[PDB]
Amino acid sequence: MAKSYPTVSAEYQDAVEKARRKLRALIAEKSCAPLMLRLAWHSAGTFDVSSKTGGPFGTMKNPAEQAHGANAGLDIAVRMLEPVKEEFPILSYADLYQLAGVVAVEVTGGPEVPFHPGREDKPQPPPEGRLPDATKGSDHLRQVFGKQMGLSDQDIVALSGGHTLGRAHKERSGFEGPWTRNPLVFDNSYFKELLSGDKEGLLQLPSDKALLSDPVFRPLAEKYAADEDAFFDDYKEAHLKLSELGFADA
Ligand code: HEM
Ligand SMILES: O=C1O[C@H]([C@@H](O)CO)C(O)=C1O
Ligand code: NA
Repeated sequence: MAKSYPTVSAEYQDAVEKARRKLRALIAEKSCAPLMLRLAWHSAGTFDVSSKTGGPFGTMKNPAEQAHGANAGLDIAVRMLEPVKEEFPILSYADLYQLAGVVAVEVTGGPEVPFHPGREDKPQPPPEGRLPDATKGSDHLRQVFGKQMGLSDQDIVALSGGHTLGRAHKERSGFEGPWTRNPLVFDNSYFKELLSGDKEGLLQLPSDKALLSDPVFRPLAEKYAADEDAFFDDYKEAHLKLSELGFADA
């Protein structure tokens, strides 16, 4: 669980701060914060703690990973971000993509996810099929987030709140529509729509519904719906862990 973060060079650090700034401008301009978060999440979410494979190590650069069914459309984000790597080539893709996720959350008014640089680009994309299945239930969530990634139940519910940004695209996952009425605003609305039941014009996956059906997940969703501050804190925490799965372990 413990971390021993590398001190990157002053050149590297400067590249990071300059990247963050370009990312803010880009993401706000193009209104692509949700897709950037999905990029960061899918880059990180392949981690498997038993084998020490996968995780946020730049492999989404490889068109092979971009070809996984779970990752349909991330090739747009990868292309979108390439001019940032071109201006700051010292940065690793792994850092670049995780930073873009952190910036995505910030630009939409979300909490400040700390960021520690130094991730190295690994050569080997992990095996496809580790990211969650939207049709499966609470026990699948714990398989992917817990047994694989190594995150907690609280993490599962908080991270699901990321669907407060963006929407499904038929051509990408086969689902359609947003979870909230403000897909460019990072807030706790996702839990409130969930707890409100299905309604016209808003998407809920079965993976979302599994939060209202489990004794641990449901109180957490209730708590996040009532108290955006506690949602922000727990999301900040989980997103930080997610972004550093397998990285700089002590
Ligand atoms: C149970 C876990 C999850 C499932 C089953 C799931 C599934 C999906 C699916 C099917 C889409 C549709 C993509 C499309 O068609 O455009 C989507 C989009 C998205 N996912 Fe999730 N996801 C999960 C967890 C997460 C997490 C942990 C995050 C970030 C913290 C996240 C952030 C997003 C975002 C921001 C989008 C919107 C992308 C856009 O608007 O272009 N998801 N997700
Ligand atoms: O989040 C997203 O941003 C882009 C587009 O909407 C704006 O560039 C993409 O297609 C989304 O899913
Ligand atoms: Na929202």
